[PDB]
Amino acid sequence: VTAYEEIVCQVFAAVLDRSDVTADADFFALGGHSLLSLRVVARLRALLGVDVGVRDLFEAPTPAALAARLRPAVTRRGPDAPPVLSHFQRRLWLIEQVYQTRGAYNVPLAVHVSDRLDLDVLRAAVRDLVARHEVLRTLVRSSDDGPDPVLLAPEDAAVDVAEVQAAGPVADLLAELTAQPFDLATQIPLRVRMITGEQVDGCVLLLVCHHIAADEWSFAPLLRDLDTAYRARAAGRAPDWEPLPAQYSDYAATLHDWLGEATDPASPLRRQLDYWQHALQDLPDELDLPTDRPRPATASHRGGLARAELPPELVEAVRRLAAQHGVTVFMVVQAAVAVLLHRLGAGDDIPLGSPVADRADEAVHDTVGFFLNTLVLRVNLSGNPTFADLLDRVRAVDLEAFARADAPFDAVVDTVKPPRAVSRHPLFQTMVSYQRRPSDVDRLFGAATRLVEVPLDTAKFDLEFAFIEDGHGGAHIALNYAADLFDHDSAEQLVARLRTVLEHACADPCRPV
Ligand SMILES: *P(=O)(O)OCC(C)(C)[C@@H](O)C(=O)NCCC(=O)NCCS
Repeated sequence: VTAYEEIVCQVFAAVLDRSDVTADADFFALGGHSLLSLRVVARLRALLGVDVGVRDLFEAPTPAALAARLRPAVTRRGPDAPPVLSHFQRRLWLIEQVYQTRGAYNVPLAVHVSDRLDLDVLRAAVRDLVARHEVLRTLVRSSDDGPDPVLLAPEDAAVDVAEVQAAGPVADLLAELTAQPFDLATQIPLRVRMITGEQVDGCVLLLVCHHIAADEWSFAPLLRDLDTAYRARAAGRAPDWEPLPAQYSDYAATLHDWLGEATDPASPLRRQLDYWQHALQDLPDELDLPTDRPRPATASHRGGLARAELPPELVEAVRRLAAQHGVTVFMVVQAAVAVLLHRLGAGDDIPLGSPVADRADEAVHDTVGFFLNTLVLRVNLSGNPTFADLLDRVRAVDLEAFARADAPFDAVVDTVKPPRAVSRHPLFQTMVSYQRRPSDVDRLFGAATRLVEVPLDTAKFDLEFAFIEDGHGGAHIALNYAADLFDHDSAEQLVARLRTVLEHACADPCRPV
């Protein structure tokens, strides 16, 4: 859960009165001492629901370490260790068997490069990347028991690297290349394309992963390692690499041993599932949302992307509102989405799905893989509260949920047993997420680089609101909507209405919702 990490940073900043806190910034090296250390733990006791003392601060002086401190550590298995599929990977494989996703679970990463890269050096660098990260060369094959992992040896992993020439606009070409399907039984879950043409200055480098091998937090290590391997291979050498503290299979094995069996009443899995069964009792099948078309018989996973720019002064005001009320920026956005759906007539019981990263362990905090569980965050709006009251409700709901974040979403579904439809995501149909793009990726491959956004043609749910921060200060709200249900202009209006809710909440949070 990254939310613990963000509030620790928030408290460090308020007590040291700085603007310098990263996840690895040492509290004592930052000018903190024991007198202020008690102010930090006193504030953390009030925000988080947990006992914290100077003891914890001493042994875990950074936000990332303190967050993880508040289950065994990942251990490296032997060189002959077989691959292990996490429950995350099994669920994603299962989705691709039930549905025709049309690439909805591919994730793009596109980088504008001022110089055209060398294709032979790039292909060699991708081989180094795939050799380093076993998850990038692990196939999934169907057997009578179910899906089984197949780890390709580095010499046997055929990388897919090619140059493509843009005829029309590159933006639509990026989305087209991104949506191409992976055969997970025969192709490694990574595709690399270098887009060139006379309308593009330099090239656009597009990495496409299937989510089975990468979440959005993998962007930074993917770019960092690809950059290291490219510059090394351009000088004619293999990269000088400190080996990985853990492979994805190590994390999956450690996690599954700890989780246990759902039939074991003492297992963490059963105990967390029992929390969710009670927390999701009498859950609505779906929310009454204003759509343009009824739910079709079959889900097409077609979608679009409506964007709402946020002025830097509004981004700052949302940050200050969160700090003043002791919540994260995500919690403010989550409350705003709940207000929005409430005002649209969805009722007082608003369940919103949200991805939570299981990256607290040092050995996986900055590695490549899929670590996102989906939690159902159930917001109650009865008794017409103020926005400040709602922020208190949302913090309570989120913190109780984050303490049971390891229950796999598919097990929670099978525990809650909701009425199921192939055209409707179970338990929730609106997702809210907070994302931060990599920083310091502006000078990769010895050139000038900048991330470029890919316009999705797909959607996973009815609605996904994302507060997305770029690596350099700015922020915007992206609404990924199901085209089956919503026209583009209705989505543009929805995301504009969310911005208006945020503006009103910052201006005066003491007004009822
Ligand atoms: P804080 O760490 O800034 O300041 C406390 C102190 C360094 C001034 C010091 O006087 C102190 O903590 N002494 C207590 C340490 C101690 O005796 N440990 C208990 C285990 S025997």
